[PDB]
Amino acid sequence: IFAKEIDLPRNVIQHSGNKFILDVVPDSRFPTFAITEFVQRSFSNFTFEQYSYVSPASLVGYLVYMIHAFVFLVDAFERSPMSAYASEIDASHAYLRIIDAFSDAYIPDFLFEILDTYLSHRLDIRSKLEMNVSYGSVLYKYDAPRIVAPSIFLLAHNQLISQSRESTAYEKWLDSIVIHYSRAVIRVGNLVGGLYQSTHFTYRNWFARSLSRLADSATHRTHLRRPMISEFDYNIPSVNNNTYNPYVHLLMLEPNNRNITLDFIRSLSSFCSTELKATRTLRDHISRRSAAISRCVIKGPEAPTWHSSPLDDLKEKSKQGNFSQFCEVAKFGLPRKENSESYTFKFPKDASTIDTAFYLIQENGRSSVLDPTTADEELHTEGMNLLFDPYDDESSAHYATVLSGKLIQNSNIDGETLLLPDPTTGLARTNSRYLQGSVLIRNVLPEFDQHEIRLFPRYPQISRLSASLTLLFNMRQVWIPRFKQKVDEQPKLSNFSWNEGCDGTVPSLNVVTAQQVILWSSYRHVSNSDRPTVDTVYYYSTLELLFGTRSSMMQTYNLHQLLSLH
Amino acid sequence: SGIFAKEIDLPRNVIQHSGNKFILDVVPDSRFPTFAITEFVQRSFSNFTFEQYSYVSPASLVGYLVYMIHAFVFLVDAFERSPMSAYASEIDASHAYLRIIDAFSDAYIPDFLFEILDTYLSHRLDIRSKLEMNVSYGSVLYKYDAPRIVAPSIFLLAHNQLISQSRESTAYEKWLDSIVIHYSRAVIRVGNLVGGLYQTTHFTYRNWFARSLSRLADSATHRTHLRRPMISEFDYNIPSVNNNTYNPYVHLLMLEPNNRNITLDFIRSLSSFCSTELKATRTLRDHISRRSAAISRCVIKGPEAPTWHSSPLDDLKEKSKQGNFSQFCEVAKFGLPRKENSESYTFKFPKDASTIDTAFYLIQENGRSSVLDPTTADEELHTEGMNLLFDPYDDESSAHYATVLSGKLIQNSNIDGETLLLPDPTTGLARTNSRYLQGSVLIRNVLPEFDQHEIRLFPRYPQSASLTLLFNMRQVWIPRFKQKVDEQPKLSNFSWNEGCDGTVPSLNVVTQQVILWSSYRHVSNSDRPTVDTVYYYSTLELLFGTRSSMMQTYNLHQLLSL
Amino acid sequence: TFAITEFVQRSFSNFTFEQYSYVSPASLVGYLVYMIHAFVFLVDAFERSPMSAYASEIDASHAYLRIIDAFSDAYIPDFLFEILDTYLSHRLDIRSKLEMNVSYGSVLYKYDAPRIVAPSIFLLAHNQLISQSRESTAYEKWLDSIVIHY
Amino acid sequence: RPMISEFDYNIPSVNNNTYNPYVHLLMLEPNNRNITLDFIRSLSSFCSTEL
Amino acid sequence: MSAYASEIDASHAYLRIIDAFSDAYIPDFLFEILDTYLSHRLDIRSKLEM
Amino acid sequence: IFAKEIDLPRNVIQHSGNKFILDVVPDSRFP
Repeated sequence: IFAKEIDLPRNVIQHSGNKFILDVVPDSRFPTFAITEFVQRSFSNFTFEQYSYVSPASLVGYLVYMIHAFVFLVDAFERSPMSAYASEIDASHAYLRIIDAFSDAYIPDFLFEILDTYLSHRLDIRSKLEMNVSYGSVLYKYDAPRIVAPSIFLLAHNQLISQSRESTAYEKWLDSIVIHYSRAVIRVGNLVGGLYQSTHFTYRNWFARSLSRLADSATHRTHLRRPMISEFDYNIPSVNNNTYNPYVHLLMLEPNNRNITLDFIRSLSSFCSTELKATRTLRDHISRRSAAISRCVIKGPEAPTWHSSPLDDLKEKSKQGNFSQFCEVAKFGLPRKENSESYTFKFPKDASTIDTAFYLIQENGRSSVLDPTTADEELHTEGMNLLFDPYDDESSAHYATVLSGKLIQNSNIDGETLLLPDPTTGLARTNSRYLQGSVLIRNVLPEFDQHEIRLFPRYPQISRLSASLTLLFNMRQVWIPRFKQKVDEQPKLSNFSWNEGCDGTVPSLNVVTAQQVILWSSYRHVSNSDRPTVDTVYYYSTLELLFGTRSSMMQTYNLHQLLSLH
Repeated sequence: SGIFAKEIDLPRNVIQHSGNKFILDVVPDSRFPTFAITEFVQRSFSNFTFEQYSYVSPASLVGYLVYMIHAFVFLVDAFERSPMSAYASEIDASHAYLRIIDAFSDAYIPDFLFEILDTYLSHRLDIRSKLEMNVSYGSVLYKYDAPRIVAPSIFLLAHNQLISQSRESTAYEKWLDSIVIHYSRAVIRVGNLVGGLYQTTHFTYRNWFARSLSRLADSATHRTHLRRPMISEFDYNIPSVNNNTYNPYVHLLMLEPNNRNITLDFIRSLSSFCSTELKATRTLRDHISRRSAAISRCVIKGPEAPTWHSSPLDDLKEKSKQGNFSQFCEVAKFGLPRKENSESYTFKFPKDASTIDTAFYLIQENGRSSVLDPTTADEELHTEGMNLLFDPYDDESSAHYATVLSGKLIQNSNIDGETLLLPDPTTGLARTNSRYLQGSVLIRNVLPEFDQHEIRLFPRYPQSASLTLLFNMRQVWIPRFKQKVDEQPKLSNFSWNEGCDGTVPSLNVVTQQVILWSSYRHVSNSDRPTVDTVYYYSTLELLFGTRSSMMQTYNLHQLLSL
Repeated sequence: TFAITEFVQRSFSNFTFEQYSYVSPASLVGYLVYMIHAFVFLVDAFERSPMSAYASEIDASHAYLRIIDAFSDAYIPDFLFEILDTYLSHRLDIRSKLEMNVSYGSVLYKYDAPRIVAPSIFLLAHNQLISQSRESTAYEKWLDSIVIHY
Repeated sequence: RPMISEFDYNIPSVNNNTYNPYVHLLMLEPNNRNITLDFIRSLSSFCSTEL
Repeated sequence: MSAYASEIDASHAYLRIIDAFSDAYIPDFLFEILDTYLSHRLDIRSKLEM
Repeated sequence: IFAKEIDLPRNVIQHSGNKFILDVVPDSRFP
């Protein structure tokens, strides 16, 4: 009736938002686990006599290699613009020969079940928000054990051949140096979490129990039943913060490794083609597009499968260790430290000269009840996962989600605040609210540095009603009022939530504005096109500020409780 | 379908729970449908026609069409909401008022009003398969919602004023004098609810709602019916309620025990007019069970000036004078400046300042003052503001034609942030999937609009922005330290609100400071609405997401302009 | 209630039924106790001639029609009809105007309160099975739970 | 293994003039109307699916 | 409507004359003139009316 | 080529003008 009079399609302001690239970095421990179990159940059907490099370790390293190769091809040929890590790889003829080698290398149909979840995606209404997979946000002390280096499996190939009749033959593999990171010898036992010291000890977690089968030389007579055999002469690179490129390290593109890398790629591509009946490549697959990248696994506090402690060379035979002595070395779930009492606050001698409710220094009254969660095996190895899906509530589509490695691992964040729309501002700024559920990683504790992890618990959700928190006039900071001497009325101290008894050993505040936050996320954002720094990378603690609470949430087990080792 | 699909077998190793049952109420601001209906009547009703009907006026026809919206809300509440609200339980629908309820269930309505009613249809979310949005007035408190739910009896009073000529006052001014209800000991009038008559002299200011409603009692229409008498007087009786006896379905649908003849005759007499002269063929009965996702579309707006005030009015004996916007906003208590410090309380402070650590003491040396200033009443800023258009499913501006007319709105004046509870994988999936009250404010903290409170508009921050809460989102910790601590704590991580004297907000965290009205609500129990059981949704983006479509448009009085 | 608890303790393992947010042994016992009292209300309000004063006080036509229709169409296991078949109305043969039927329209609280097991007790047990208290068990905090202020 | 949610049940307060067993046993207080309907539907679905 | 047309009352005498010249018969010649006085709204300037 | 990248139907401001009534008063000497 009033359609032509109001004429609202000709009387609106529309803006679809600014351009925003959302980076996805998969935790490669989970596809490595699936690939190792794939090779376990299929390798005896293969003929490897015409190959001097093919072993189970080499085949697992090839498939993990082709995952990282897919990531480089998406970041270099599909992301606009390409990341600063991929721009450092020169387009010279040697690099182009290796890129053409893994662009036409044959991949089995199993690995595309994982790789179809890494396809790019652009939202419908947010038509300038893009999700794509790239390692352009990767720092080594933040992401090193969650990104499985394929050079570990060449060393496992070297140990799988050796004619030794020792009991646990995978322990020389755990000694093998992978990289030098500026002053630091990082071994396989640092990245897989199977060898520590306090005398060397072996801890067999779910990742090392799976990978130890590839480097155990008790079955070396099966792998030596061939005319000609060779070993990988892998050269250990020395990098620092200024020269670390994850694509050069993961794709083995150092100048003293490019011939071995090329022979590795072509030998195992021919092996997959002739024996695994692999017919497909990555070249016709990096331009595909699907909404499966927005599915992720939400985890709580889990124990590491790594530690950053420096290991010496294994001279003797290693003993068997346990969970608690590993978590003391890995610095996970430590108790609350003791008050050293090095600083002293200035409390007045007369107590009637101040209003003591307005003075933040006690008379040594109440102590804190904040205690960290000590490392327990049932809590931190058997915790349940959540399956996130923004578009459909089907559990058959999370088969590839539990294998892929897209995850948000949240330990202590309980709330994220959304900026409410202002109808008086410009609509570009209103429709460009993209960094809402994100934390800048200046505040995020690194996992592969020598830091301590104390798990102060999230509040129990066993209340009777739902809770929320609303911020007035400014959400960017929480006000603490400072009063003048003569005020209008009595200030009521009922809205002040006190954190009684702080002594440097408990959290004093619970607000991170724009060391303290324990978070890893697959979903990231870099604020520029330069080298990723700690001031430019954001970890997304959730995607529900973007996709809503109307999205599907399903609860499941861990992958090692779902995929058995046989 | 996967090498490991049979081994892992996710359909037997996942837990699935859609969440618990949760009903989200929708209370439409019926000023905007009234603004549409008045414009429909002023183009369909000439003063040179329709002279043979005794109860049909522009005023009575607008009142009928406003009545049928509230009738639709009652029918959806009483017959489709599971269970009905306490306000609909108090109606004797089975015996005493069955004739009236059947009268407006079979009353004929023009096809214009179903453009508004198609937006009020019930809706259940897809993945949230136990979250039901439906329209209901079972959350309505009078001092929160009275001027925003336009009472149909106002237009019955306008019809009654169009009959005779008073001493020295116009039909519009005598219509603004007309008492609507006696709420407690107060006398609520049309000039309170429409906002066209304030104060020992009386003044008149036609704001955008009163300027449209003025056409139902203007001088030409009043001169038509004095010089051509046909129209009869409704014998309507004025209700007298309080907090324990108020019911919006009694007041809006005229269901008092002494108004039962009047209401039935009104419904039947204007149903006959709409079926004869307005080609109406459709009723409400087949329409209350229909479902659509149109109820989730809304209009977000910032601080706007009220088209009401709650000051007591005396009887207008003289002729009123001309008023303006600033003098009306002083009476409506909108956009008041910063209050003066009365200095009625004095804190302690040491004569020797080097006995305490001043940076950890919340009382100054009378130093830096607060730079928080309220935004005062500006006509261009508070009447001509821009609106947003929320739609969580589509991206079409043609679909928002009906949501500007519907009145489904969120009017946020000072809230800048809402915190989402993140999912805990170690709790129950029912509790994780039942995060429904995120983005709600309990109305114990919300400033009432039709009580006689004062609205000072401290501004939101000018527009990334992010805030992360650790270990507990329910409260923001303020640390109180031991004397001997491990290391010196960092003072630079504190945000100080300096110079708080009781005239500026001391805190920004709400665990009445909140200035909010929302159409989207939730009631905790099946009882009468209290201030401790009603929530106002300041947003819907915790539920639907920032991937929802947001457009930007003008006010309805700038689209349907005069 | 003693029969229903034994039916639930054999039909509900702690190793199963982990995807439901409101289902417990406690809540299931409370549901099955609720449906007995629901049957008594329906017989009183729709079959006793006339209904009792307690059933006259329920706004069955408008306000509580959704709830009454919810438990009239609620699904009940076949175990509970073994008890409900004994509660059916009966008129004597030669005493053709003496009607026996089930009704709570004679219930005084100080006479009949512990013998009519309130379903909200089991709702309180469900609520106590969620969190851990200071120094008391879930059973003892369930015994502390207030049912009503009479 | 947290999945179970909390019923937000409100405790009734009656006397001799206001006691009704069909209100107390069937949870028909004005503030318990959401809780009762969700309880009945949520356990009817469980009995129809798993029992 | 303009302020000049709003001053004409909708009483029965005025409505009788308005109904008289609303149903008065007009020859086909005068519609050749009156067809040029029809209203018009521009296409792109969709809120300019003549 | 750059149609989906620029996406100019989703990156413009459009306004068709305000309401304006243009009155025509014929010189009746000619009819």
